[PDB]
Amino acid sequence: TELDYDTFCFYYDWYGSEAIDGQYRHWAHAIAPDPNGGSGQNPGTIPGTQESIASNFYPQLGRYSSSDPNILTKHMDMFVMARTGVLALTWWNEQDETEAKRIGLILDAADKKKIKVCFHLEPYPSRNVQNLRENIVKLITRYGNHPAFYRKDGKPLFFIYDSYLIEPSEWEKLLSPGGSITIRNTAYDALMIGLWTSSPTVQRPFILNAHFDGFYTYFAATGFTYGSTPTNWVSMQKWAKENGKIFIPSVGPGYIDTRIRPWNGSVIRTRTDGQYYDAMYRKAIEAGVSAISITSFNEWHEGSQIEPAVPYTSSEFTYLDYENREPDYYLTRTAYWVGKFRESK
Ligand SMILES: OC[C@H]1CNC[C@@H](O[C@H]2O[C@H](CO)[C@@H](O)[C@H](O)[C@H]2O)[C@@H]1O
Repeated sequence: TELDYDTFCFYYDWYGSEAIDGQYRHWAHAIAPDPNGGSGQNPGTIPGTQESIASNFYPQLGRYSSSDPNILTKHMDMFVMARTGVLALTWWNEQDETEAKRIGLILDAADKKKIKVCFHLEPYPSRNVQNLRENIVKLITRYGNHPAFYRKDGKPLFFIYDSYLIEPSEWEKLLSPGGSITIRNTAYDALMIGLWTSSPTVQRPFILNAHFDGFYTYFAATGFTYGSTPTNWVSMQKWAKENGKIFIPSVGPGYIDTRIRPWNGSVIRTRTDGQYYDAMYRKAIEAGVSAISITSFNEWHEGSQIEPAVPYTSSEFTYLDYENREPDYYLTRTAYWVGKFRESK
């Protein structure tokens, strides 16, 4: 029954409904142009109707709003079922008071089930080390005293998505102890977990020169990057341990995003009734890591979700579903692997 506080599940708060938000945000979504496609593509959009949503799967909870109190209660109950102690919240620097309100709603709901919340800092517009520092300060100031705000050994933790978009010479200003705008040894110090993507020849000096406290791999699709190739995890962990870094590999139950990225079929990983998830989670446990991240709770666009899904067919699309498993199988199977992780941690 114990929640695991070193298990981080990537959570997305960007869904809307007509009733609450005035539109089906994110269930409606632009279709992405082919990066190798022509010059003047008109890929179109997915309208977020009942029949047609921007996922290859279909949520048991329907086209829900992330601000709906009833949905938040259910999501937190699902985290309890999964034994996942930390919700890693996507964060886009929206700046509007309604972002703040929603963050406040998630924190309050989480705390009722003793779930903790940390922030997943996304590549928001014009993100750089100066406004990153500004934002880290604001988040710690605004939410640091909330009982659900995550700390590891007294420290906040931030995952930094696509951290490679900012060079190490920039990162060092923020993350070196001698950095010109350093957070080290200040009230705003935190564990900063950057994204390990490619080969060790590039990633090792990146992580060292950028002064990240750790790294994660994010991608649910095996082999999409060097970092998301689980046979690499034992050597990645040995390097991390040698260099005083926290390795948080990311595990997922599958991947498919061809509703929003029709050209991206090569990245599909079928779930094969839970077999894919089992193989991946087992690999993370075997690498002897001290923490695990799960991609994802509810990234519906990318079909990596462990949130319950239902069989559904419409005139628009035949949705995938969990096959010979119940809608809540990925939640309970996550609990199973969390228990195994705890036993040998
Ligand atoms: O949370 C990290 C990462 C996970 N995958 C999606 C990334 O966002 C991008 O893709 C989604 C659709 O899956 C779009 O809605 C976003 O606008 C796009 O930036 C996200 O950064």
